[PDB]
Amino acid sequence: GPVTYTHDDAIGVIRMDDGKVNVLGPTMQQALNEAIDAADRDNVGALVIAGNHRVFSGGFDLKVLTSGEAKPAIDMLRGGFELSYRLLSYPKPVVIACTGHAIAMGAFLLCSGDHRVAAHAYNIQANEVAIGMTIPYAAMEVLKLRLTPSAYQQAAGLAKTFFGETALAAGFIDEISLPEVVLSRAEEAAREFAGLNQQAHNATKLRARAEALKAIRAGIDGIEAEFG
Amino acid sequence: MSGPVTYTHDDAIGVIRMDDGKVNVLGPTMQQALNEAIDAADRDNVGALVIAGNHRVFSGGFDLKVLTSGEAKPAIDMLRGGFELSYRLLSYPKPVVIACTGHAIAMGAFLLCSGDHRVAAHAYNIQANEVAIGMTIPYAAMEVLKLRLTPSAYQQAAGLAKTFFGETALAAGFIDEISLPEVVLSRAEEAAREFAGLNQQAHNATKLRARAEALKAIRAGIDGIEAEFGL
Amino acid sequence: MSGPVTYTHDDAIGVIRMDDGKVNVLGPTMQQALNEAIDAADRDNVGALVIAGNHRVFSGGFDLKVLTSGEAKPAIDMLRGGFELSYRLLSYPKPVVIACTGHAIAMGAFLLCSGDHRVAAHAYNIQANEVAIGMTIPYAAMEVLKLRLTPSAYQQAAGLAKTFFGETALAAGFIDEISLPEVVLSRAEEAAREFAGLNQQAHNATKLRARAEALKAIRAGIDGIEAEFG
Repeated sequence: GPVTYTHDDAIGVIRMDDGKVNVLGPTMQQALNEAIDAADRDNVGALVIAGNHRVFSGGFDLKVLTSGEAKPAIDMLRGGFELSYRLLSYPKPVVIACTGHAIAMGAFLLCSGDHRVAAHAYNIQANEVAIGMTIPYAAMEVLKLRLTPSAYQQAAGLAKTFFGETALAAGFIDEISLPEVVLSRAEEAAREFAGLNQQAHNATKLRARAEALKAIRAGIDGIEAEFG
Repeated sequence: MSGPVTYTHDDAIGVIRMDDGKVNVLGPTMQQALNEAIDAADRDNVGALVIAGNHRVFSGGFDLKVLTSGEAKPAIDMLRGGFELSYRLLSYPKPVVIACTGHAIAMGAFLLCSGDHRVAAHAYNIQANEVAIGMTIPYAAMEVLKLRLTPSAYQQAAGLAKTFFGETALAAGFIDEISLPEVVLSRAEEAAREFAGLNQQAHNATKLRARAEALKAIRAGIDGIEAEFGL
Repeated sequence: MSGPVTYTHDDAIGVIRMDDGKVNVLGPTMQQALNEAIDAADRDNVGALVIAGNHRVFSGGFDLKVLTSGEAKPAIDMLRGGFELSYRLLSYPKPVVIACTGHAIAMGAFLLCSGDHRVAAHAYNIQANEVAIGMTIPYAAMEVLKLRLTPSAYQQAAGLAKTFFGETALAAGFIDEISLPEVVLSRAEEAAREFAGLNQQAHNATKLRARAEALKAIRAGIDGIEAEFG
């Protein structure tokens, strides 16, 4: 499978590896939702999402997006932004182990966790405008939730690439570690966050995100308009 | 036994220094003394106002015993008066400088974020610790944090009870300036004397345009204090 | 003598340079010359647009003589035309690069905040000095400031007339890149050429999604300009 799920009495860990660049297509999206389903059933104290040794995620399957029937593309875009909503509204602390580059939907997923760890050399970019695509509204709201006002303008309108210290200052990540310890740090942070009071964490995080979550929902409902 | 606030002033600034001999808890006595000191600064028509803590802390926040035990009315009245003070400082017609002379925890941090310019030292921990101790951050406090913190720091400070100090507190938007611990107070007074040179009328008008929506949301949070306890 | 604005272009970018021989006040002449220069860039359909100041400033802001004395109409018309320029640049369908070639004060700073990418040098003061000289920042300008500054920088820039320079201006959101003074303009041109390589239709659509709410509020501030004078 393209997703591995492991857990203990404290945390759950969901690791993406399709042997390539972790495209968020239907297979990968289904595997992720099934993994989060398990962590829901297992009632983990916190949850880690990690990529592979090559990338965090290169984003949506560009073949689906650029050719063929609109319905597969619509469903891929919807399921991807629904995952973001699911993570941004997750009742447990969510830690992202950005184990490689995070591009476009990979970057929006990166911005869907409570704490995000990457290494200095990992490029983070919403490259839509550079490849001829308009960033969907649901994606804009996720970016607006995390980036500084000025980084938001450059990331979206200019397809700007961030890495390490500039990604940290921009609000794309929360912590920098060495590449070989990105995952262990994320697991370690997840354990710390599992020690927070779960009920107060969920109530407070939803207070910090309620308006953004509603706008993300309207963006998901309006996905068809993004195709015309 | 004497009051927990010292007020001094000259022809330019007023200085309000909290010291209850402990951690400057923001209980009924401290709130009353603070409001009385600000009343004095209003009457004296100071050009700017400094709020400072003591040797140990800026403020450790509300009295946790009142919050976790007993009748809701003492708890409700304490939270309301605390967030009312934040409203008062955030809408003060003169520039307000915070001399963060120690750690600022929970309501200590929300008060910290209620002044126009905030000076702290490298080792002073700044944290809204509510989530770590089983409390949901009130709406009035959420609005204060959102007014000043960067988007990502707001998320971590509130949802993860993250602790900030010095350069990371500066980067987060919890403070505006770092000084050595022994010059935090003199630096804050210096800034206050500079800010008193601003045009007061334009300062008040402009700061209120910069805060109108947040203040209204802070007012709504103060009115809904009962909802934070379950009515 | 000459006009206060120079417009030149090639097949990729256009460059607009402000130089009234002083501090580039955004009075009626400069504003008209600016709008005419942007009109030319529109006709030429440039891929990206550079706005630059002179060797002394980016711009010192509005004409204070117009603002502080005489009939209200010249002042109102000046304020409106200045914020209309910010609206025009913030909603420009091409990438706009600001070559901040000197200090940028008050409306100069608000204009600086109207481009997509902002290049300055370390020594250049960026400041909305309104409160220090007795003026309330108009609503339209606050919306421009709020679009770009971090929440805390916003509070200090507006309420405290805080001055920003280099790394502090960069961290605040007043600029996006720092260059040595003699390369501010050429670096801005280089960046503008890169940005012309973006997909124009996606850049315009995406930037308007990032700004729609602020632009609506800037329009309301422009409609309410008379209320700023009473």
